[PDB]
Amino acid sequence: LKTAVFNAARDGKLRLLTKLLASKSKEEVSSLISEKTNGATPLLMAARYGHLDMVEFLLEQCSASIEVGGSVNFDGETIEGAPPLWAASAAGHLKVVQSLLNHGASVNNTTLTNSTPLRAACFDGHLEIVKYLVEHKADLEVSNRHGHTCLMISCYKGHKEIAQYLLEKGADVNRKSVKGNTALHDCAESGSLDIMKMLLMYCAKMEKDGYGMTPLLSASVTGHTNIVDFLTHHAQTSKTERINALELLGATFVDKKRDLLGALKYWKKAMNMRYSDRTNIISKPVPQTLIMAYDYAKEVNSAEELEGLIADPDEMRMQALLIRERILGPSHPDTSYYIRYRGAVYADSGNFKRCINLWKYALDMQQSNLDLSFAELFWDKNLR
Repeated sequence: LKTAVFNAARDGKLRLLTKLLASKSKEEVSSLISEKTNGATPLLMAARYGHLDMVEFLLEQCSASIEVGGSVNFDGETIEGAPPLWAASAAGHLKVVQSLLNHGASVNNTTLTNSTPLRAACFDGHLEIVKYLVEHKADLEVSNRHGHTCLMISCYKGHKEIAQYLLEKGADVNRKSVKGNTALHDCAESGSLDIMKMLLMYCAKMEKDGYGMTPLLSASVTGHTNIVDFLTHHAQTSKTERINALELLGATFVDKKRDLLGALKYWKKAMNMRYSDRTNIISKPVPQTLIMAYDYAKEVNSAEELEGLIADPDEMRMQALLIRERILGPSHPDTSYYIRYRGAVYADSGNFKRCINLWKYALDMQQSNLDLSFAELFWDKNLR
């Protein structure tokens, strides 16, 4: 019967439920209401699926599970510890949110990952819920267990109106997550140029994160040329930051975009800057040794060495690997990742020796730089 009660509440079948409940006691209803059916409770399941009248009914009986967190499903994932207010917020149910709050639900109660209802509404961009939680004293600066903020997830998701509202309400634009991520990096990674300019209206400062990435280098890693174009013309980036960002973006064009002509265009820009001031030429750093996995290649160091690259796609592919290891280094996950992808392409074309040398090298890199495997192929930020 406790299972019939939950399934009735979960699906908003309020007629059925009131029959099963009218024949019973008042003290025994509060018990069947608070039953952990499949990790959830009736109120939580009803709030998660928007059945406004059901939850208004469940609370008229026993308003005593209103803060109990449980299990809800979103996008085929399972969220642990989510109170009802959080689930109504995550799923966009404005009036269930308004109701739960009128019944005294705690606007700050979180999931097990310390996600607030406000963060949940920011994730899928429910602007009107965001405004209501904030007008009802949501704390803008409570972040999840990784230190990722409502502002950061708004920037990462591309929600311009939400990010703007949060900033008008005094959200701190310069917060840093545990890994050193600022909202400016979320903008760089999502290609959200409008939001990035909005953050710079508040003097958001460009910083390195834990990978040593500025937001400019984040946009080069992820391939968003609108951010790279904007930030390489911004006075807060130095000449050499710009050169490296353009060379890295070229490498991204080779390995991620499979666009060799795009790659060459950014490598020429960068090579121009390297030689623009003849009194202070900025030539390529020199690595410790040549590398067998990279076919012993060497980065081009002159405009002339560049023009004789397009007809040699295989030279460009080694240029990209060298560029990425120089600028990102062995600890960034993309370095070993694109070494393995490069080996995979050589394998598919029958060059198994080249493949194996690349894969041996990427494995050595991972193991000698310790605190996306082949099996798994066969991240934090997307947490609600």
